Amino acid sequence: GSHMEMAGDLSAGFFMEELNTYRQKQGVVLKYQELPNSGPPHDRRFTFQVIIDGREFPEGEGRSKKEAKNAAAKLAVEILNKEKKAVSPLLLTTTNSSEGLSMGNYIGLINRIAQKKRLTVNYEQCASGVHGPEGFHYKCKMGQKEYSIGTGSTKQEAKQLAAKLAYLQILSEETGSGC
Repeated sequence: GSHMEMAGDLSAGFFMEELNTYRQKQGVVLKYQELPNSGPPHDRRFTFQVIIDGREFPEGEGRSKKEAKNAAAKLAVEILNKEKKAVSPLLLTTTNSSEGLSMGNYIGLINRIAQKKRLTVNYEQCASGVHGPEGFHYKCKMGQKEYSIGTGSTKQEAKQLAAKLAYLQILSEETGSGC
């Protein structure tokens, strides 16, 4: 950790004025402590201590000189430097995140279960516009042996229900083991 041999401030700071910089970007607080000469092995080195916010307890040594204040302030920067590694699992467990609502389409997922459990997926339709107030009759087949024929009030109400009819049918289709 030794390096500078010309540091030692006497007006303002130095690596501290730098440390004091990012600490303001995180909204933390610089709290310096001091426990000089404590090494039992007659090693009267300088063991300083310094926190960043109010929950950590980092520290370092540099002997009796700037190396102490610099080591304490220097190693503090090495803190944010690190912590950049991921430590949480994969996805989070929040009950919100993006909007759920699952898929909103339907004619699309029907073609999905088709190639999934290999089946047929097509849609035909015969609008019943005889007098007018009559309605719209649609016809569609899905599965491998079922004709999802469906009728709707509007050409659009039909299509969506067209899938729903067969789609909700594959769910009810308990046949698919080999008979």
